[PDB]
Amino acid sequence: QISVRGLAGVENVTELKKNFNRHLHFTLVKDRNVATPRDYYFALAHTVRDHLVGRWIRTQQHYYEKDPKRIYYLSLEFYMGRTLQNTMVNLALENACDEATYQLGLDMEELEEIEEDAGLGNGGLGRLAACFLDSMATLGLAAYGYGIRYEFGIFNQKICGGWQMEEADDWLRYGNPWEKARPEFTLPVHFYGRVEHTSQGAKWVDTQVVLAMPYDTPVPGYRNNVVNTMRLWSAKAPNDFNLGYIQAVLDRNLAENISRVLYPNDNFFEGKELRLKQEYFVVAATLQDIIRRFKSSTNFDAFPDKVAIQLNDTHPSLAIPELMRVLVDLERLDWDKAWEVTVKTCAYTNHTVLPEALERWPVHLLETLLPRHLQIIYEINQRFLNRVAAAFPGDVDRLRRMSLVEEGAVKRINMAHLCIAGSHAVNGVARIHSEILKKTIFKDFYELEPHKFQNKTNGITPRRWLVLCNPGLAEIIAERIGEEYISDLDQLRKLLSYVDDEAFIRDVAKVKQENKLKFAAYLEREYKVHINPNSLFDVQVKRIHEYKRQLLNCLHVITLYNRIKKEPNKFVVPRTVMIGGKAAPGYHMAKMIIKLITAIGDVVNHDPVVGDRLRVIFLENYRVSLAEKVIPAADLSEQISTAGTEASGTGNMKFMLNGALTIGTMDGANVEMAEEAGEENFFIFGMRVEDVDRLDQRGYNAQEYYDRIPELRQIIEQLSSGFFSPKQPDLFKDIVNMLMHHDRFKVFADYEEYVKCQERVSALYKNPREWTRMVIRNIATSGKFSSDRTIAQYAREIWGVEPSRQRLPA
Amino acid sequence: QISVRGLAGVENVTELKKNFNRHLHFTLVKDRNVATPRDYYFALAHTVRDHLVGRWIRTQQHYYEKDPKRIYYLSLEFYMGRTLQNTMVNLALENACDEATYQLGLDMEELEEIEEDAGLGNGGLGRLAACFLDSMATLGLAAYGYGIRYEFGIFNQKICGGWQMEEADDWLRYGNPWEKARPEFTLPVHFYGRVEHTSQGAKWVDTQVVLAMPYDTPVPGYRNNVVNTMRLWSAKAPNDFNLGYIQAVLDRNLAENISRVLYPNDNFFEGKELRLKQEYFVVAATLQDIIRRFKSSTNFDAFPDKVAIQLNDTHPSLAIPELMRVLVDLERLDWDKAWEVTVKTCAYTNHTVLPEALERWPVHLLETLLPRHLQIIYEINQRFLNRVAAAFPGDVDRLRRMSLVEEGAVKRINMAHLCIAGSHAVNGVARIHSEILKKTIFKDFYELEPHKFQNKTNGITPRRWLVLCNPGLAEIIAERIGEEYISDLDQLRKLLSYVDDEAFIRDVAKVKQENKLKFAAYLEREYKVHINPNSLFDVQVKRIHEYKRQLLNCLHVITLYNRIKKEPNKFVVPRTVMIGGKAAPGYHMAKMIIKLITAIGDVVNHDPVVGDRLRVIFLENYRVSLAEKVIPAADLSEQISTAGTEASGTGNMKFMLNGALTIGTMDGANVEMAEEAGEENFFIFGMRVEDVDRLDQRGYNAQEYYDRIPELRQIIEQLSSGFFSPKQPDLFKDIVNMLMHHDRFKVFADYEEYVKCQERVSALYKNPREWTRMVIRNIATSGKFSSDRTIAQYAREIWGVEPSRQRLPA
Ligand SMILES: O=c1ccn([C@@H]2O[C@H](CO)[C@@H](O)[C@H](O)[C@H]2O)c(=O)[nH]1
Ligand SMILES: O=c1ccn([C@@H]2O[C@H](CO)[C@@H](O)[C@H](O)[C@H]2O)c(=O)[nH]1
Repeated sequence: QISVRGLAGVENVTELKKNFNRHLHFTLVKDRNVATPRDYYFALAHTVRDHLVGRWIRTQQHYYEKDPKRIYYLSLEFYMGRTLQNTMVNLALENACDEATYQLGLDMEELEEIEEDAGLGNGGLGRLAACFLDSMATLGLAAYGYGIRYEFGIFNQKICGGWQMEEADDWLRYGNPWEKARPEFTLPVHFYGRVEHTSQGAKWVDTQVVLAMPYDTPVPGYRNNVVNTMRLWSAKAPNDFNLGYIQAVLDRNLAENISRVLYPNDNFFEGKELRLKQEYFVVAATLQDIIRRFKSSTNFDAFPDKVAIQLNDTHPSLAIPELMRVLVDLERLDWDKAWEVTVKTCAYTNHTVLPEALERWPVHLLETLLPRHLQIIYEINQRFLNRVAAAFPGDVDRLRRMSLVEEGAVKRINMAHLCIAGSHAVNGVARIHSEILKKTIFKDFYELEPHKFQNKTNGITPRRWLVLCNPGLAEIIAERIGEEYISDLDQLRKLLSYVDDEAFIRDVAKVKQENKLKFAAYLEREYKVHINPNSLFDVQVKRIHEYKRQLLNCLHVITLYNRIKKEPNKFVVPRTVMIGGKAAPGYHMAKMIIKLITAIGDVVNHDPVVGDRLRVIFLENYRVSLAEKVIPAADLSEQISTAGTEASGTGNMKFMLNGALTIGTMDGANVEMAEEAGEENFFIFGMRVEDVDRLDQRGYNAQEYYDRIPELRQIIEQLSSGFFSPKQPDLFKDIVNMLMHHDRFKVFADYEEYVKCQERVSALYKNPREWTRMVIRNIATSGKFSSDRTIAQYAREIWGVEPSRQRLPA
Repeated sequence: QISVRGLAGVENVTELKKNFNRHLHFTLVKDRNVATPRDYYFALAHTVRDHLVGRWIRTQQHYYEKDPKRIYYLSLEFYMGRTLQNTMVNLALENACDEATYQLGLDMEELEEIEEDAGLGNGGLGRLAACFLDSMATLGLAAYGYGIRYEFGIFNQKICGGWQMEEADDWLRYGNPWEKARPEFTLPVHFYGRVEHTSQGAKWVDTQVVLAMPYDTPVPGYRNNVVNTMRLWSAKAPNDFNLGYIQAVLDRNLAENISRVLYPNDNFFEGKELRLKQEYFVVAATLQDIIRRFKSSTNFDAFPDKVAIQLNDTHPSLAIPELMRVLVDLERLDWDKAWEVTVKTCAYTNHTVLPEALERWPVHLLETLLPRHLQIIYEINQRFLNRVAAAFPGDVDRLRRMSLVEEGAVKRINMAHLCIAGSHAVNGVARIHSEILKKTIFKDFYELEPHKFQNKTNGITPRRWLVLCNPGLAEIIAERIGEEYISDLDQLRKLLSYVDDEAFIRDVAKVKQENKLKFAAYLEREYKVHINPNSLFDVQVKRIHEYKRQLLNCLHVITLYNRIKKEPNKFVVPRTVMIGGKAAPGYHMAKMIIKLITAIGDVVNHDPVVGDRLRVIFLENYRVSLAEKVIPAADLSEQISTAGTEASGTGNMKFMLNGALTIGTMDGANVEMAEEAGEENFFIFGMRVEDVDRLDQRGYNAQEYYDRIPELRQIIEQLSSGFFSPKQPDLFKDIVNMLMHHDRFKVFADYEEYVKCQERVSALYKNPREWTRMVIRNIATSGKFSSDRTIAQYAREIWGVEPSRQRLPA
């Protein structure tokens, strides 16, 4: 049908059809008379999988022969989504499979919808890891993703009575055709025990053993025949475990619970023992695997030349003392040499400056669970603080500020401080964020070792986030400038010479309209909700958090409703306001925000005076597969975090690439986005970081805004009196109290400028031609935000390896 | 190599080789340079599996078209062993695969040894179910095996310091290529709750739900292209289960524990709640599946014409009140009609008369777990006792004896009484056993309904138990009388005309010697134990139980040792005494018996005066795969249970078929075996059932034997004084005390006759030619003990269906 989806040539189509029928028969043990759509999905998945393995085996043998430096990306989250379409796109099989299935009498899009998301992440940090794996394979790097194979990923969100309900994400119920279990490469992981000092060093003894069994998933590069590996560990009890009899067997569950479920906290640290076990489990198993592979190439001087370990946040921070443990206790290297190797091997990426999100583990937990590691951490700290003391003599407060050990009621280890001390590179994820790190929370460390601190602005993969989710747009772009932009997104700049092209303007606006119609149809079919496809699609999708200010969006929605009710017969640009995202099960305020959004919808959507001019919909169960649907459909992207709180954002980049305009604060990557497109082509509003600082020094008084803004006062009075909850009048008292008395994120302070800016958006939407021209200027300048650019920078500036676009033999 | 293993013809060998390489590459994701023997096993297993599926799909579609009466064999145990060789034998693929692997540079026997046993059973009852499935498929019956897919089967037995140690049988660690998960056919099972009475009947409400997910395993018939199904249920928690958050997800384990582990009790009832849940789980899921399949052929009058349910012991006895529940509560049939259908559908097989083995469930357990079923059981009992009262007016003690409800400290339900009341047929498993049932424990029931009581003498499959485990013997037999005996074992009678054939005598003795050499080599390679292959191989392999009298065997061994030590320079027929079998983890006496056996070995095997004349070896980890090795190697089969205790035995039949002579009591199937071969050709000794009864009436006094038999006195004095345990002199005090004061099984009473009989065995072994001629007379008359005969009798006399040897189209 379309050119970007590859060739459907006779030979391939015939061969795909026969392999489909073979899998249906031999693999699924079904015939055409009893097969369901799910059986057909699996037959297709197995057929596409076959095409991977040949390339998978030869990529890994290529790395063995050439022995390049290996990159190990350690993460507790890999937010992968669906794999089928991504695999077809990267292998140039999409049109052939589309033809093959059509000839078998099947609709491939229907089959694609049967696949479960691999929801092994919470949001931005987890999705970044997935985009990174794609880019590393596309750039021909010898890279491995290492994590945990959670039996249950992020919970499925149901909305009941306007409230969030959680249910288990049993994503493995029907099997996972993409993974290959590798029980032969099972490795032991140790917990608890005690430290014994002998004549020849320390020994960690009397430990409890949990086995780590790896499952490998292929990661295909974009049309380069490279297939890398994501290896995820699963926890297994040893066979002599607790070995009355029946109980001992049932107790195996305790060990295997380590890999059972993903902790659903986003930007919030929960100091639970099971989480700590997960963190060590991934680290201990991964490092043994790394060292094994290194020895199979004695002398650890070459270790940093052959190995890079990237820590995704502090979650795998125990890699630092674990590497020290192995080098010192097991390989018998002296401390100083081991430390040199460790530092040159490890690099750390920070993803947030929110204090409640920083990992600070109680010493008493580490003492019991990992007694040798605590000893190593203390020694690291002592030696590090001796360096600080020598650099800044007599600065006693600096010593306490920089210590890895935090004193107080309970002593804690600051894992971020551990990561900086033990890494040769520390990076933030957007220019403003990296500057904030150097100026505020890691200022002391920057002053000691300025060379360590870098920026690596985040990106997204244009494969999943353009070609896959928006084939209509990818096609009209390819018609003008060719296909090379898919692996060289900077080429999109060539589209600036089409900004006054009447044909292109019409096509861009046409693709958006089609996307909006398709998404409007999805909402009817799957959720029985009705929307006007002619309205402005105003969307905010991301995890529910106070810093992200879904509440500010809510206030605007209510302002629009109140203005309509005041002047009903006055014309307003029709809007469909869509808000979606999950709240952590124990985050009360976030759960209340979801209830507020649905409650506003219940009033607004059923007011006869409003008509089809304003609709408020809560998008249930937001996840990767849903993002691929709503993002191509959006007109307006809401990126309205309080300045200085969103480290980067990546959802922002997805919207820009897909033809939505952005309303946003000068926060995270929004700054660089506006810089690339031009500020005239972005809807920037609100306080800058400097303005937030000024307000904090003076003291934030929300009552001031309430007193001086009558439209804001009305909303607060409506919320308090029970306008949006007539049966439970005080339902939202907690929300009002927070807004009025303890709002960390200064919702009221940005309200006026936000509403004003939204008026300017509505004004531009009234002029379809000029709206679209601004859109083209956004898409054309979105090149910098490809994760291929990001990964190229990591490769050159941190890992010390060169990317390659050269094909491997097929 | 040998004719019975099929054709290895060019076309097939080439096609097997290419499919092997395809699986190694695409299925296992390996190349020849990294592949291990295990990878090669799996590639072969997948290759052979492919040949099953075509026949599997067409068998099941054949049953749909023809709509025959279906046979449902319900069992908590299916002791399957290994599947690869059995599949090759039944599909006539053994020689072709042997050739194909040889040409790939692989040894197939080495590959076969990598497969884990499917150890989903304890012993005889579990193995019977497996032989039965094989015979039902071979006889073309529309039969289904239904059970539980235990994550852990019977424990692996390690011997440490002479003591049994248990370890988890993690049989699924590397995967199971034979099974196919069927998550689409998942069914709900209900537990707990309460009973609600409405205007329109009873309702079972507020229940906890556990999901039952089926896994299907193919069961191939012997060269008839029939492939039946064994469906095993796995427990799964529902997704809203307990749905703080993390705990709710981890608590899913509680529901899924239902299918976690096989209870390791053999001939002993343990009234544990988890066991009861397992029993209902299998029954509830199975019956829904049965009814679904029946409706997809409204009127339940035809139900017994289209369905037979065979209960393997009382373990699935809840099928009776569950069928009533479904028919009465859900289908709204009147009681009397539902009862007629239930009785005509169900049949019950009893496997033991030992009182401690009978299932008697506490009413309070059933009240809480299955409140509706208890109500139905009470109603069944009331109506049944009204029939008894009408047949035997005024016989009040009969009423209490026959009641399904047993009064006492705790009220219990007698599950055996439930089974008789609710079944149209009740059978024992050997002629003597079935007679004992009618004369003793079920006398009252036999008097009420004589027509219900039948005998079905047990059998073994000659596929696994001759062709597979003893190809050498199968070949020499085939040379003379052809191949038809494999599915018509009665043809072995034709071998009687070769009893004076000098060529045949030499060949029979040659096959045995080769088997003994091969097994002697296995013991060195895998356990580093040394044995004399020229000695008489005296073997007792079976679960360790007091009734089986491994202790009587021990006493003989010690008698032989004492006689040698008394007259060292006197000639004795050299023996290798081998004893193996597992003890239930909480069966103290059985564990002590294992320790005694190893302790005797420690003294006997290292006495320089004994030399190579006497060896005592404990066979570690006895299981199906080990049985296939030791049985073809045996000269003497020990079947020495106290008369009236071994319902049938099946190990006895395996030895007879494989060229061992039998020393045994007139118990179980030994009686029919001796009848078939002639008593002159069996070594029968000891009390008959009548003699045991006489001794019980008089009172068994063990001291009498101790006082009058000096050789027995010496042994007891040796045991007591610490001769066999010098460091722990009183180690065996419990054994001695039991033997002297509370021996339920009268070990001493059979000692004299046993030792005398053993002398006659040794005498015959001195004459190789006459030993072998007696062997030929045994093998030649073993025909009756094919499970094909047994299943034919079930089919004709209980299920009301005709067996068929006709091939299905390939
Ligand atoms: O716990 C956390 C901490 C940070 N981030 C996000 O990481 C993304 C990738 O770097 C950033 O784009 C985003 O600003 C940040 O909140 C998370 O998603 N979870
Ligand atoms: O709990 C039990 C009860 C009986 N049997 C055995 O069943 C076999 C098959 O019918 C018989 O051959 C054997 O005599 C009996 O002990 C068991 O193996 N377990």
